[PDB]
Amino acid sequence: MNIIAIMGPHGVFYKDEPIKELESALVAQGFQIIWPQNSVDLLKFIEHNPRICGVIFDWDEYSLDLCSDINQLNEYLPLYAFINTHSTMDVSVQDMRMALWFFEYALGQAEDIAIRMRQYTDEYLDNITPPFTKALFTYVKERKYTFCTPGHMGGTAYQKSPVGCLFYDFFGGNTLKADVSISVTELGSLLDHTGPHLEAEEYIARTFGAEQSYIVTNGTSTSNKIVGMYAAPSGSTLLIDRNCHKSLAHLLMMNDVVPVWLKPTRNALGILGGIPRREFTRDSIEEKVAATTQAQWPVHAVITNSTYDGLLYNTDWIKQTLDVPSIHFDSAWVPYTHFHPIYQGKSGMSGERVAGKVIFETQSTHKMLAALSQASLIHIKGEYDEEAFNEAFMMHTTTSPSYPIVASVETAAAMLRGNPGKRLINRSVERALHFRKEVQRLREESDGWFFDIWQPPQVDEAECWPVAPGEQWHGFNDADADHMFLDPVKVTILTPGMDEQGNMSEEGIPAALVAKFLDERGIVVEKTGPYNLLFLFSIGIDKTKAMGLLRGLTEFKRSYDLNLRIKNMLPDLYAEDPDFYRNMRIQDLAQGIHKLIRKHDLPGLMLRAFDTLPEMIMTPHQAWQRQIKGEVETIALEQLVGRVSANMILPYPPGVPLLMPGEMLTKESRTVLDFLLMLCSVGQHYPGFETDIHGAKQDEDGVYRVRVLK
Amino acid sequence: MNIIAIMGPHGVFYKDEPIKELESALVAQGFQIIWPQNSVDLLKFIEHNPRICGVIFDWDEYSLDLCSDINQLNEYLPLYAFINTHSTMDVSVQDMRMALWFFEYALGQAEDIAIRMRQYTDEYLDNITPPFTKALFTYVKERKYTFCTPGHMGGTAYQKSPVGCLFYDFFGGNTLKADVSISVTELGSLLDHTGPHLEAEEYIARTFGAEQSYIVTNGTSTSNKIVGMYAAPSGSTLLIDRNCHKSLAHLLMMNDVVPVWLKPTRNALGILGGIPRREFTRDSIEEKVAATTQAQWPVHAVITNSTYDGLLYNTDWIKQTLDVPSIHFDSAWVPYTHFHPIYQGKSGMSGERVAGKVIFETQSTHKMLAALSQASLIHIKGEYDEEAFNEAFMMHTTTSPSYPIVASVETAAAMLRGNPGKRLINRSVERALHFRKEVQRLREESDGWFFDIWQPPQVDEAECWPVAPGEQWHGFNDADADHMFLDPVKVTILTPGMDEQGNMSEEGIPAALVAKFLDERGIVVEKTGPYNLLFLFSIGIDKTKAMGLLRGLTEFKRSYDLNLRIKNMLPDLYAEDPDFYRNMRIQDLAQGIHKLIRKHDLPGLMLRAFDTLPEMIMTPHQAWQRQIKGEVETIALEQLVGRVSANMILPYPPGVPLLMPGEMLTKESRTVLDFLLMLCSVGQHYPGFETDIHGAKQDEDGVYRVRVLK
Amino acid sequence: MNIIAIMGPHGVFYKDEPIKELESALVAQGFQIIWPQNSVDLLKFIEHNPRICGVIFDWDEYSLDLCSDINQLNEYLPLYAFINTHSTMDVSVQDMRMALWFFEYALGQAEDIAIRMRQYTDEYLDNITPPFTKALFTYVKERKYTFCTPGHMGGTAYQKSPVGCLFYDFFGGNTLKADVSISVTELGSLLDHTGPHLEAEEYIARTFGAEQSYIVTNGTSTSNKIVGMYAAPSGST
Repeated sequence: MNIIAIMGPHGVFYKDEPIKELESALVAQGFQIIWPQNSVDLLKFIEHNPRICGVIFDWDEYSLDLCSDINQLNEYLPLYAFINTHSTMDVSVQDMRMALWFFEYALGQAEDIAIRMRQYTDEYLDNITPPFTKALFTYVKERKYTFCTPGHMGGTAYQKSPVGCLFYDFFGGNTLKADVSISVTELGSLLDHTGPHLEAEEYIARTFGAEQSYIVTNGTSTSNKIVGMYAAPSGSTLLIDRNCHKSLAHLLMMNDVVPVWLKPTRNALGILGGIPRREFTRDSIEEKVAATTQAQWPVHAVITNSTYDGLLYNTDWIKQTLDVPSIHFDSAWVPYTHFHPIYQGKSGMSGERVAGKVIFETQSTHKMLAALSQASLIHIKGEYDEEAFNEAFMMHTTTSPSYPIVASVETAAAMLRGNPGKRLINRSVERALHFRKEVQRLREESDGWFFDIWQPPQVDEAECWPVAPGEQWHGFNDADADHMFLDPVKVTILTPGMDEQGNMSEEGIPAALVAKFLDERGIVVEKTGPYNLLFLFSIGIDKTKAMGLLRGLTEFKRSYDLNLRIKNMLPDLYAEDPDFYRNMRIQDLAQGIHKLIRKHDLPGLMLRAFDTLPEMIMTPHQAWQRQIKGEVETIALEQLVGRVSANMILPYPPGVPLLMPGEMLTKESRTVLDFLLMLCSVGQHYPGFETDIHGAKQDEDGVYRVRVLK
Repeated sequence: MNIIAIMGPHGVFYKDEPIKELESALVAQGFQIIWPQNSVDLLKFIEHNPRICGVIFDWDEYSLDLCSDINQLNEYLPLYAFINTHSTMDVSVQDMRMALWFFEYALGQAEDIAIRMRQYTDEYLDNITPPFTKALFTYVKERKYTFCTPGHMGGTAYQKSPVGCLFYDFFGGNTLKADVSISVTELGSLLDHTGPHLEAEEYIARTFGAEQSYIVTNGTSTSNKIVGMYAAPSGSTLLIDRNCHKSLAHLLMMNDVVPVWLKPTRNALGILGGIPRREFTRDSIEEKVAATTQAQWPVHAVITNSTYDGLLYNTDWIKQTLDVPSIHFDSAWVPYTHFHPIYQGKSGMSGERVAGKVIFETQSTHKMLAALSQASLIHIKGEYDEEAFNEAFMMHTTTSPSYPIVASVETAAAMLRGNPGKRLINRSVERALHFRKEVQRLREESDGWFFDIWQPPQVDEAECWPVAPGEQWHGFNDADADHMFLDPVKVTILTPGMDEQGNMSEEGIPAALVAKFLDERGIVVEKTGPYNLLFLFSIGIDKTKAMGLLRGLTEFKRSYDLNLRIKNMLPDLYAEDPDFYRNMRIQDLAQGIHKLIRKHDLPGLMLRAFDTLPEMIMTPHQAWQRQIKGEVETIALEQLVGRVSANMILPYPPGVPLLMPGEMLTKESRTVLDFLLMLCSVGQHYPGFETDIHGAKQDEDGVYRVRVLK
Repeated sequence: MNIIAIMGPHGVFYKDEPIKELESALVAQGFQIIWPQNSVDLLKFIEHNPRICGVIFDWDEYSLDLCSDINQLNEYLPLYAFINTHSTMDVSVQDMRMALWFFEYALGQAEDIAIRMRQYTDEYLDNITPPFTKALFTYVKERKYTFCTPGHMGGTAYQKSPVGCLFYDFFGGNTLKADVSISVTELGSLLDHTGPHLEAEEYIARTFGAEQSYIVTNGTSTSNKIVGMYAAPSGST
């Protein structure tokens, strides 16, 4: 933050000489001086360069032309207005939010003006910077306690080592110095939620419209367990989305609770649909209580809002309808809902309290917004026993917290604050839609096959496009209306291979092939299925990355139609097994893999595998008690029927739990095993296209084993 | 790493010109050239500057004088030897470990020599750098995957914000870029312990003499819970040191186990002594089993080795004697025992396996060595069910691990490796002893009162000085010999106030006064009691810091004897309450606080408070079940007798648990309450000298409340 | 291959300053910067100078006027397009064979952009350079086997002689270093037609529409005799 813009040659020494003296006084204070051509050039310079921290201009020449325009971009931006004798104040000044200092063109005034600019820059920074970070930065820069640990003291210990010196130089001083302890008493304590730490938590809770917010330094994986353990006593019944993150599976292994699963829907693609409205009604739950051994009325419920694929719930409907005292929205996917009105009545925090209920959102701040890994928030809307909740929090938090992680969580909030924050999301929304329109346009214009997007036939509107029963694009049968909506930011592309029905085509290009092509160009794919790929249009995503991906996709088709040798098109793939890939051409590779899917009837097997549930012999907790005594053994996957599984089995595809600890596959549910076996069989043919099943142990000879109770 | 040392003017153009050409070729590659005066100056330059990465010298002039001396400091240091026509190879070369390249003095050879120096520097770096860090650094520097998250991508998202740009600039690029995900597939996975991660874990386990090592990214606070939960099934009995860290108290709240406490000793000062030998004998344990409701034979035992005050156990004695299948040494204080032979048979990992037992050390790598906060190790010696142990590990680890924390844990090992690692600890030991001798010397030489160190009357030896029954310095009665030893690095200083017996003097200077004086000079105190202060002589501690503390101590006495106004000597204290401290002088402050201790008979009350245990009505787990249903209320501290406490109460002093969750103070154990009340009473008089009781809630009016069962 | 052409003064600091910072970052990497007058001057500069390995230009100002014209001369030529906020992608991009990187005008982006230009220049070179020559050049530049012959090793033996030093200097290092043996095992063998040598022969045979091609190192004078002797038994007509 050291670029000052001056706007203009005037052609008079009485004005120019004082500016020359000011240039010299500013260089003495180590400012860089920049000269925008005109008003437009300045506005773009401000818009693109946050380091622009001051503007000098003749008052009469620019004030009536600049003040409103600059206010719109940066309310706080230093203006240094030089007045004429006859300058006056128009009524336009009275109600505008401007930050103006008035200066005269005079020799020997530069020393005082330069000090005022420095002092005013600090006042601007002090206003916009958050309180804890401002204190932290001041300590790191200024402070010198001695007779103190840490013993390394700003990473001093690292510099005494040959490799240590390389390590120190790589990470830098700030990273080393930021590693502090509670010996810095003026910053208070995280664990106590005292001093500046309390100020930080209130800052966060205000920005996100929460009653109270906790900063977690071990990710939402831990945030879920803090909420979960405080909320679910042993021997209680919980309602849990079968579509749950692994951390909730681990929660079950750690807590003595009885799960009753909310049951999602699914289509032919193998994409998960929302928990239908009937799942929340008293009639459905009352019967589930009767059907669960020892079950009582649920004390706590966990709902994933939105779904991974961007299906949002009417949260007003759930809060009003669901007859459970404790409702937890795992909102790790939707931390940005408070920033666009399109999400009204579609987020956990939206609206007011629910009398006699406590409502939670847990959010993974990292890679959902911008924050360091392990940074997570718990947002509470309702009442908790403060002392008891803090005991639960301290039970899972170390006594040696990382102060940078804490600061990064607070600074993540600083990013989303103010008008620049709102203007960021408005920009990302417009770019997300723009890209969707370009895909649909290129699909219409191109000759023969092209990529398509899984969405309404027309998205000429800016909204979370509702799933309508009168539309076939989504491929769900008799969808509930006014229920599930498509988040614009969660973009799913589809590759040729399956019909509109969910029927199989003769010609197909498995998405796995495109994924390998994309890696040659250093493009990450978040999630892939048989014929789909997921991309996340974050705030970091600019027009360059969108065009790079868009052009990269047209280049894939270009090279594909050439029918290049895999050796030439995918050299990194070829290198994996030169003999296997010696004479294979790109079109044969696509046809060969599609043929395996066709022969194995993968889509049909995947549908039938998830249609009937494994039987819950005992709870995951009860089964883990046997495992604690080391009463497990490994069996081949083929010999798992009639055995009690000890681990969760999580196959990719379709990346959702298939078997839980305590469940047993029987003759009734043999299709489950047939799907898993098919994944291991199909996956053995092509180097680089290996099976991927979390919970199964692949042996050197390519046989799989699972753990079961003796 | 860019400083090259050249050693010499020769007075011949045939040698000098080629060196001039080499200087120019090296500057072109951005090396800095340094010229040590002679052999001694070079050795000091190497010793003090790890960035010295090459030495040029005439072979005949120096080889017989340098080779052994340099080998001793740096086995790997580049030598660029310039040969004469008649140079020969003495037998001294044959068995020495040297890294030599031979060059001729010739024009137009510099391009190839310079490339060889670059290539050889990389080969030197490649040899000494650990495998994962070398790959990580190469990725961070070189790599460019696109169509990837994280969305911020090297902190790009931060730069779009005004405050975000300040935040980015403060932390720097490397800190931002190092925030990665598993999308970087070539680095494998932490959670899977695969690829370079397995290589890193084997590197660590080898350096620390463990069977297997796990890297934990939530500190030893979490490492204790991973080991604890895998090790102690519900309804089992554990032996636990009453002198346990808070994380073990939290473990009890989280695990349904029945504690039987090992019972430490204590002296008049209130310093904890070791668990006597009788505590480990079958006779003592057999009776404890009979005395504990529902207890069976202990399945797992936890011992704190060493004690905080540096008492080490004969671990060979414990491993051989203790009839428990699972023994866990919380060795958070002694991670360095593998590096000095003085610790033989005094560490958990020392020696071999114990048939039919599993032995663990958990170590807080940070501030016990040098590593980032939250970095912790679990070391295992024996057999675990690998798949089951990893489930327990994954249950408490996030799905979004911090890659820098992981790298810092590995790099912490890199610091301790090789000959420089051994030469570091040898240096810290010699400095620790040197300081102890200077304190004892100044005590002998000075007129009247001076500081003393709590240790043997003579430490003219380098050893963990054994506590002998024929010595009175330690103030423990009938100490077991060949049992407890004083770690040289753990230095406790004492201030005047109490006799050798543990009797009270008329004159005294409470240590709290000295602690405030030390803060005026930016010296941290790790731990303080009524008349003691603890300092940790880490590897970061140099001779400058030792002298600063030593001089700071003599300055305190100098100013103290002047009897300066507190307003002048302790201006920051005076500012806290100008009216209270207006006319008070330093000697009156010391006398006034000592008088409160004398009147309140603090030492006597503190001894009696810990003599009789609160009664365990129910386990901390059973009591927490009632708290989960919100069946707690707050009572004044004064009204706690006959109530079931809900929280642990941890008073400072003496910083050890006084009451546990589930325990009840009765008329039998009223002294416990009297001590706590005395702490609140004595603590109310002096601003800056407030009561400090974790577990008690101080109200605005200075009344305290605790939580109890209804 | 080190001449970069930049096309234009814009009259705005927000665009010009970032280009100044880029000029400095590029000079640090030892690039020469050249400034063609206009589109025609650029096209002639490209046409006449194969060492032109990159072009910087404002996207909106030139893309619709340049992309087809440049594609016609050099499919592979680096373009460094600087975008405006409102820049869009016309259908003309979809089927054209372009090699585009999109950059923003921003301070402190030059280090990464300059590295991308270096990395992209290598990717361009790697695409157009033949496989064996690319490996050979990399060996000659990078490699250092010891306990090896030839004994002269990069013509070292020549430099020990008065006339030898004149001979070495006349022919140069590359000519001397290129004199290798089969000790460089990663290049395979000519006689065996193995490894990169087989790759080279297939490259040739493809370009000349042959079933199989052999590389002869004693001219067609010998090529005629190889074919002739294999083809004509004694006592035949």
